[PDB]
Amino acid sequence: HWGYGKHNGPEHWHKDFPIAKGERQSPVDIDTHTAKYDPSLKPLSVSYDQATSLRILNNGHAFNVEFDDSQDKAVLKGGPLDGTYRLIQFHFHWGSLDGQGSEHTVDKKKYAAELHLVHWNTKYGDFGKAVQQPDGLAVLGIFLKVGSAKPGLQKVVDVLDSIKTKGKSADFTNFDPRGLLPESLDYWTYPGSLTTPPLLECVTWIVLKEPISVSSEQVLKFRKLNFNGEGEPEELMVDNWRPAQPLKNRQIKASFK
Ligand SMILES: NC(=O)[C@@H](CCC(=O)O)NC(=O)c1cccc(NCCOCCNC(=O)c2ccc(S(N)(=O)=O)cc2)c1C(=O)O
Ligand SMILES: [Zn+2]
Repeated sequence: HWGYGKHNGPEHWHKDFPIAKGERQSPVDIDTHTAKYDPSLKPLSVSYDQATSLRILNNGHAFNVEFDDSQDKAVLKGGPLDGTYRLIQFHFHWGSLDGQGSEHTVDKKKYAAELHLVHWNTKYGDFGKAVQQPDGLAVLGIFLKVGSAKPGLQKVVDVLDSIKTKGKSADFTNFDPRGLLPESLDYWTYPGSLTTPPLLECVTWIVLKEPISVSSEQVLKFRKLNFNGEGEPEELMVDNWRPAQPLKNRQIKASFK
């Protein structure tokens, strides 16, 4: 099945998911000079005060922290969004080295990792129906650079040795995703897709300009995870990022002058 290796990685995905060559694929390079400030964007609102994490899971491609999305608790609204989008999970993409790992790039610059907070449009009732819609999802993307430690990440790092291999999951309650956000909510936005199969074109991307800093030790712990399941040959979970895809007929808007 699909992955990030030579024989099943991004260059192969189109054979099983032809939308991989579609008109609104993600990620993209964000050319900051060609992005245009949009005064029509409303203030972005990230309201995570009532967020309720449930579990953390190694799915063979990344690890997901999943949330209870059965009520309006952790919502994203404003900015480019119409209505309310509810947080369902977050995960990261990262590299084998600090010089790569992000999916989006900024003037071709790659960050060491990228955090994706995944939300679904509440007008569609749940995530499964939302992924049948062109405005079903909103993903808030946050770049990670290696520097000072991010205290709010440490609870995630500390649990990773319990989910080393594909299929392992662990209870993960009371995690506050607000500890993963940078100071500024300045962002770029554009219409795109999931960055992993099935690559569905449902996403309003909101990519924050300001990276968060994590320590080398924190990202090294991400790199100890495994793509493989228990009892299979060990393949370190690294470089689980899709490269930038063609912008085609899209414009990137900036929330800031
Ligand atoms: N062999 C099959 O059956 C194919 C046929 C080919 C096709 O027609 O597609 N069909 C699917 O595979 C499929 C089709 C439609 C819906 C599906 N399930 C729900 C959508 O997938 C949810 C899992 N992913 C995420 O939630 C996610 C991914 C990336 C990001 S990110 N990095 O962008 O933030 C954020 C969230 C699936 C599926 O079973 O997967
Ligand atoms: Zn992602």
